[PDB]
Amino acid sequence: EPLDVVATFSIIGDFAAKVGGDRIRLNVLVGPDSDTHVYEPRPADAIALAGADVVLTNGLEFEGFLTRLIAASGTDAAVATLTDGVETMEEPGGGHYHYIDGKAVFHAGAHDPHAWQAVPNAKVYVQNIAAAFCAADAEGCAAYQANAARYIGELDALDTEIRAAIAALPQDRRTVVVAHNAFRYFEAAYGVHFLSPQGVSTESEAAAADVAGLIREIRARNASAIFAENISDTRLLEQIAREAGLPLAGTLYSDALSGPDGPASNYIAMMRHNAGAIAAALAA
Ligand SMILES: [Zn+2]
Repeated sequence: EPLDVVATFSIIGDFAAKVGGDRIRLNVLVGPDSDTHVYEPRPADAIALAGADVVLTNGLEFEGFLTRLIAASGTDAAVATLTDGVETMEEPGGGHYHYIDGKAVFHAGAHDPHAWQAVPNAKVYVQNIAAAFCAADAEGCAAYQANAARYIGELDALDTEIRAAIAALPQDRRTVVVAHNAFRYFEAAYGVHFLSPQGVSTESEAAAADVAGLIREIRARNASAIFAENISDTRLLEQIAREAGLPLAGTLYSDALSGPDGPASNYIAMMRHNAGAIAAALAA
């Protein structure tokens, strides 16, 4: 019978649907245009995990509710951390932390969790999906591994596509500003710097003491355009676009897919909506 699979949010939900095919029954907890940083599960989510065979998660404390939800669900499921094997980036500030015991240990934690904004990282996510499906359903492993290997092929072409478009840009204009500091893996991969009022997580609200400072950094970096994000309320970025004298060029997709009929209804559509929107604005 089909593998009962729950993914914590929409993007890895797309990775799951792509590897699992018709062999799985997906149930995503955090939906399109929704924010996992501040998500807080409904009793249905405990029921889903208790009824699940595999739980797919991002790890690095993206899902702050995860450990409490597993406990309330009493689930027996294999929990996959799709970050395993990704070469992960430190949070900014401060920056972030070590602390020696007998020796020096990378502290708590932070690790920037947005590893998916770099397509080579998304391949590791997909690797880790199939391994988690092979583990719970030996009979389908050859199918899982063949879907993942095919999708990883399309991911590789997406990467070539993205780097090629950013390389064609004048290097003097590589700075944009978004809602929260969610695109640092995009920068490490492809070379667009990102400014934002909010930090790595959206839990803390953006204060007025950030705007004058951010406006100054936007000028010193000659940032080219301001984007809203699909998971945040756009009003503060319109204000910043005004005071900075910069166009509000559109909406980027950070931590969630769009709905269907939307422009980022799957990951590969998502990365190309962003790369093209970023590309067009910097060329202007
Ligand atoms: Zn985020």
